[PDB]
Amino acid sequence: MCLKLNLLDHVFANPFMNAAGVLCSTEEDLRCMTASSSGALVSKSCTSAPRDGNPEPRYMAFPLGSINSMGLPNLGFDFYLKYASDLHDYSKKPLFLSISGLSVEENVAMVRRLAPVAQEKGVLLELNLSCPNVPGKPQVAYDFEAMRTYLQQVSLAYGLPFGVKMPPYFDIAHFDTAAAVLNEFPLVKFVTCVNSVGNGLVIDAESESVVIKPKQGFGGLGGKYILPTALANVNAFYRRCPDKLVFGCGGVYSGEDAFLHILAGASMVQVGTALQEEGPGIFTRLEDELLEIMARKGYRTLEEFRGRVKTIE
Amino acid sequence: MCLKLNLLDHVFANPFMNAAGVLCSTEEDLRCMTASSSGALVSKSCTSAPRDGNPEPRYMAFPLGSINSMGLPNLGFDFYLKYASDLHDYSKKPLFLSISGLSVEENVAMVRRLAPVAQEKGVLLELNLSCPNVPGKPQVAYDFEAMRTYLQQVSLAYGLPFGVKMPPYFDIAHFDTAAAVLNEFPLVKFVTCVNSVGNGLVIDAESESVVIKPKQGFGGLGGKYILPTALANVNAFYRRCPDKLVFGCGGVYSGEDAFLHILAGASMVQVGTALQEEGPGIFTRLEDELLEIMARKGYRTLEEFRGRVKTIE
Ligand SMILES: Cc1cc2nc3c(=O)[nH]c(=O)nc-3n(C[C@H](O)[C@H](O)[C@H](O)COP(=O)(O)O)c2cc1C
Ligand SMILES: Cc1cc2nc3c(=O)[nH]c(=O)nc-3n(C[C@H](O)[C@H](O)[C@H](O)COP(=O)(O)O)c2cc1C
Ligand SMILES: COCOc1ccc2ccc(CCc3c(C(=O)O)[nH]c(=O)[nH]c3=O)cc2c1
Ligand SMILES: COCOc1ccc2ccc(CCc3c(C(=O)O)[nH]c(=O)[nH]c3=O)cc2c1
Repeated sequence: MCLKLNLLDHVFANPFMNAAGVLCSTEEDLRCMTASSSGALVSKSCTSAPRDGNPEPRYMAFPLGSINSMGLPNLGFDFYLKYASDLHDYSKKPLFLSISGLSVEENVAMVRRLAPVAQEKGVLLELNLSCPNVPGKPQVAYDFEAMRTYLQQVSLAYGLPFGVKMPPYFDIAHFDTAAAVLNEFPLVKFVTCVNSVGNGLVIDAESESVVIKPKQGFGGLGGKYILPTALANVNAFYRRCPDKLVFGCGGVYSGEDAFLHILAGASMVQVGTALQEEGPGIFTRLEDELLEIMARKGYRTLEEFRGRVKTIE
Repeated sequence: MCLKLNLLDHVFANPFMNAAGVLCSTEEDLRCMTASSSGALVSKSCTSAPRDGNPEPRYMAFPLGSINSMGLPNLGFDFYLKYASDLHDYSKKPLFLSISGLSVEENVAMVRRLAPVAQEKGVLLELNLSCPNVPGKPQVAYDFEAMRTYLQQVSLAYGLPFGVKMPPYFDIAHFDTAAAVLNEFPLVKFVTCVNSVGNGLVIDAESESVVIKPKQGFGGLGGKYILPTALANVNAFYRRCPDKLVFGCGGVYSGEDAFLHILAGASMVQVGTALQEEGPGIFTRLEDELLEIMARKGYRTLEEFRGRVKTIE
């Protein structure tokens, strides 16, 4: 009875990892994520130069989830690269590194220099496609030319296995169009569904005011709010992309939540809001809880039920 | 103190109404809503010809909301017109008739016939833009060129003030694009944000099965999952649409949920999932609660705080 996985030519103690941006920005966060019992970790999405991100308050959590416009605060690509190559203990867990450049050019520059470290050290690229593109156009994944463009360019630049990180979609034509694009590109070996549910609005009834400062209080949503949306996307992409791995992310608080992800077709399972709110000690609970469920049903390995969600007659 | 208002040359006792879909398909349903305390009511979206809809189960509710792929079951537009025409008691409350034909032609056919009654009776048109096409192309609203056609054509054929049911958007550029489309049309006197959050997927851990039968489990989401998304859209369209009313829909379970909708700029506030789950008694509760919040804060009229959410700094 176990949680172990082998994929992307790496061995994982379990399927649990943090979500990009959560408890991963600093050498402290990273070391801590490593000391945790997560199966893997991923580094805060990075740009070429260091960033301050947006004004505070910019994250707020609630019984039902969280809202954010961090604005991509991060220590700059050089820091995350030195971490991959010099600092991270790969004997503990695989490292993923997440890049979120503000243009296609910026993203090519980084992967060119990552590629040698990716080859030698084994760190794995999660390209963040829910990244802003020219103001007045939709974020990259909502713009299927920009996405085709970004992936040709990065593929050529990097020439190695890597995954992408997708925003949620809500039409079938959007699921159909998005997977066909990703299918064109044989080096995209995993797909992470999903990023935050874009541009929600949280209002406080007592103060009659928005709760985050940037973007008139408009921001990305996660947590309990988004689980169904996250499970739909995972299962949609798992069905449409059989030569690729889907990584599940969206409202995981419990073993059960992760079990549903895995049932939908998830291979790795990421925690954002819940992790942010509960702390790295969440990972041992999640493991135990999933394992208790597997036991109740006599499941002995993840593969016994991944993607095995049933439909109705 | 009371929550009376005047919109679109009609008086409402309060700002509450069902959402299209809920408690409004049969003549029983409509007599029921008319006998409720709702300020108004809206008919199940209809097509030219009666529809059986999708295989059951096609709707499910859980503590955090609901999922549906009804597939547009309705008695057919001839029945709803007769109800508008000979049966509804206008002394009791305003009626709204919702319309969701499969083609722009199907919609042009219904509205021409609806205009003489709208003039004669005062019934209000809510065109549903979450309708087919196709498959192979996104719903009308997620497709800004079709939306402009549909509006052109209906605007030409109806020629009276009418309103529009909008799916949720998740990106600023879409909010901008969407709004500029609806602003083209001086006849679109009101917007209803939002319709269900498209294509979520609820899975049941015990049976390891999806919960609605249509579309391999995939269907629209309502309830407590969708409130901030509904509030992002009410607010977003209130700012961009200064000559239109905004109607709020999504995640209303309480006076506080309605209050938040009004703050974002809502004039009418709609209830679907809660109404489905609690019954029309909900309107007296919701009234009391909102009225209590108002009394506590020192507000006398809806106009005092509509659209008045505070941003930070
Ligand atoms: C504070 C915060 C920062 C985030 N930063 C990133 C990021 O830098 N790159 C990225 O791809 N996703 C980022 N995300 C998205 C999360 O990784 C995840 O997709 C989303 O929050 C849903 O996860 P959850 O619902 O389990 O919280 C961030 C989310 C939060 C709340
Ligand atoms: C069972 C059901 C049927 C619905 N039918 C329609 C419909 O015919 N036309 C429409 O515009 N919206 C329809 N809706 C959408 C609702 O009117 C509303 O936009 C959505 O459910 C969010 O509101 P809620 O959170 O109060 O449930 C339906 C929703 C449900 C749950
Ligand atoms: C070019 O101007 C930069 O300003 C912004 C504004 C909003 C942003 C939202 C998300 C992000 C990037 C990555 C990210 C973030 C984040 O760092 O804000 N938050 C998320 O919930 N998901 C994410 O993928 C950058 C932004 C930059
Ligand atoms: C052309 O084939 C018709 O089959 C479908 C399939 C999915 C549909 C989804 C929504 C709807 C329409 C109206 C509607 C419905 C509904 O009747 O399913 N449910 C909602 O939550 N919101 C709605 O606006 C019709 C569908 C018809």
